[PDB]
Amino acid sequence: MQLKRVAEAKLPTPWGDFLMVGFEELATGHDHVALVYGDISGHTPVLARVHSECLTGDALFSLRCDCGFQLEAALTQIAEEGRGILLYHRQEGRNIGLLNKIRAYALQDQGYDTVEANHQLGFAADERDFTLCADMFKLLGVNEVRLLTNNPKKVEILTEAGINIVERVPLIV
Amino acid sequence: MQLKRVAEAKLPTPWGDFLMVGFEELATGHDHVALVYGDISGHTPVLARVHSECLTGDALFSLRCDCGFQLEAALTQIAEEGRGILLYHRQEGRNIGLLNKIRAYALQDQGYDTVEANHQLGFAADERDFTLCADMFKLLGVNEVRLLTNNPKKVEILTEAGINIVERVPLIV
Ligand SMILES: [Zn+2]
Ligand SMILES: [Zn+2]
Repeated sequence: MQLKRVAEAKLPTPWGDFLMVGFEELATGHDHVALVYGDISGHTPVLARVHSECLTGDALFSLRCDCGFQLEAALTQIAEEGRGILLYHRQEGRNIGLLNKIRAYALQDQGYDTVEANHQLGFAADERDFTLCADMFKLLGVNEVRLLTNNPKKVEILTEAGINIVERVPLIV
Repeated sequence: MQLKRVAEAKLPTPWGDFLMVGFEELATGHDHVALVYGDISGHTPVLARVHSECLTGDALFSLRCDCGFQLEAALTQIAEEGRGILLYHRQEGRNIGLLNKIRAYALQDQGYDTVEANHQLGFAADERDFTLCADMFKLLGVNEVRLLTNNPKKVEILTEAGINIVERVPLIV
């Protein structure tokens, strides 16, 4: 357990009110957030999206990735379902950080691909720790998860990270 | 000088390409970003917007503030001008942090106003350090600034922080 649940408040959006729950990394004070729509109590598996933060795509209208597009799509789909969770996993640039992400982007501007750029900068293709997501689900009292994603490989990755995924729900985009 | 300029890369948006410049706080490694549109060289004052980060408004579609609305409006206006800068000042919740911002929001959900909530949590109404913005402008070779804002008080605040503002340009919203 790398996190603690510290506060919650209302987050009104165009799709309705989500309960915003803030989590804190015990060792660093770094934050993560979960947006909970409706009543997620009960034994029924809970619909959920794991969204890793991308400042450029999520906030700065970047056209070089689909993160912002996916964020809106997931929130919309969860609200439509009427019950669900979106985890905002704050590990920018597959966990290499924003500044290194800009360095990687500069190399990509020169013809390098994301894997090549990261390698030249001294990082693996993906350095994210998804067990932080398992922590958030556990702290929210969630067991079985219906994971929103169009990539079966992501189901494998998250299951390995300790998330009990019982179904893959295509992300409507 | 609290910052150093460390990397830059292209940020394509619906309004055209911005040059994204990443800055690093020398003492913490924390990042800030500047989005530069067009050619800002020359003696002419440069149009600029200082936008303090708001995760909820900028990325999570929050309806409880206008930050996301203002972010889009400023980027649009700068691109229309053809030359300009948007500083993305990363001091969430007037510099009290996201987790404390959620705590403040919880008190606001109970009837407290932002100033009362912050005070109860042990913070002033606004703890931001805008000299970080002056640092970014200096590192970008910018002297005179035409500040995008509808609040004359903000011009006073930023001028006190060391930014040479020669004109206030209403933010078209
Ligand atoms: Zn992205
Ligand atoms: Zn805001």
